[PDB]
Amino acid sequence: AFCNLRRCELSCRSLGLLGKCIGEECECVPY
Repeated sequence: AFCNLRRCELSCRSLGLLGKCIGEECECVPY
């Protein structure tokens, strides 16, 4: 299902990192 990138940036911000939509599922990434 089409992934929200804007939400995943601010959700991964809690960990300290950026969220990417990979295969339309979110991943907080080390970059």
